[PDB]
Amino acid sequence: SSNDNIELVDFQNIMFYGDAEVGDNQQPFTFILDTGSANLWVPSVKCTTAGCLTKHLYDSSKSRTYEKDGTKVEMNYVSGTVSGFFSKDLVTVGNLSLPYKFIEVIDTNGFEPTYTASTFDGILGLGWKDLSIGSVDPIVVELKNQNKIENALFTFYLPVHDKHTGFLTIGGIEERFYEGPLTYEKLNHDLYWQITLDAHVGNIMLEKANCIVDSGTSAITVPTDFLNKMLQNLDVIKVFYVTLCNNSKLPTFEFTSENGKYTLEPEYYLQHIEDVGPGLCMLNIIGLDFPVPTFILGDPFMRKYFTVFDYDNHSVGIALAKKNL
Ligand SMILES: CC(C)C[C@H](NC(=O)[C@H](C)NC(=O)C[C@H](O)[C@H](COCc1ccc(Br)cc1)NC(=O)[C@@H](NC(=O)c1ccccn1)C(C)C)C(N)=O
Repeated sequence: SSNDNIELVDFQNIMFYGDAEVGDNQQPFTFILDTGSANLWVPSVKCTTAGCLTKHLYDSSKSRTYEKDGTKVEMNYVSGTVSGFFSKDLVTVGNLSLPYKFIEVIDTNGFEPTYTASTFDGILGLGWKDLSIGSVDPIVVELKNQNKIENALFTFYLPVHDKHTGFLTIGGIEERFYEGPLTYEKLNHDLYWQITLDAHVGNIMLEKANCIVDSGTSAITVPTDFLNKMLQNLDVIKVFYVTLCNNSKLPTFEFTSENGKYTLEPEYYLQHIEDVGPGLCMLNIIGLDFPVPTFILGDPFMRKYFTVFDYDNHSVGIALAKKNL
């Protein structure tokens, strides 16, 4: 390989994780790798909440490269919050490292119960600068500016449960991860990796929809009216929504563009829950409303489609992911 590759591990076809290190002594952490975010945080030894107790806890006194900051910070996500302070230290992703500004989280109460139930320690954001808190240049943009990579781009080939591992790749595109053509879609905003596409489910449409490609999200989210229209006379029961996995009325998402066509079928957006019951699926689709009608294409989408996030060309590339390497 001529690129930096970091292996991704699956967690029951819902979420995936990847490891990176912080500190010149390479203390290991498990991260959500999140193109929907623009900050890096790890839980600190100074964390006082209960969630932190089983986590890998970052200790700045072990790194000669640590550089104090201390500015207080709260990190807000759609479905939780963590707080702490800024610090700077060597951050290492695959085999590339750089001095980088990140957050030492000391309070995780705003992430519970998910945090304690899950195996990740922190989050490693991979969005654009203006999405970040504390005005911090993206890791991959810095690598480029520091001449540690030649191309400011990264790709996601997601893992599938009991089939194969995945790869986050920084610095170039590897044909081995995908099949059929690679189509590029220009960002509508240098913020999230968000592009404009026409959405169609049944006889429902949203032209010029804002679509966030978000690796740190374990569902597809749609605007709530759009969801309600999708649910009409569909044989699903509002408990989050449960359906028979073979429910023949379950529609296919279509997203079209100037020069690309992408689909998402029920087999990708159904979160099998066959331990609640035999032939039983969760709709892995959530209603969520932003100022402008938005779709978040999360893990279900990125599990089907290989993706490229190119900062130099301000665009996202999309292709069918190879079913097996
Ligand atoms: C709330 C906004 C007004 C604030 C906004 N902030 C952001 O836009 C931040 C930077 N990014 C995001 O919130 C999107 C991220 O991709 C985020 C990543 O978080 C994952 C996450 C969240 C909560 C727990 Br617990 C564990 C893991 N995904 C999510 O929060 C998704 N949740 C989930 O995927 C999820 C998965 C598992 C458990 C709980 N939630 C969500 C989109 C549906 C802003 N303007 O600064």
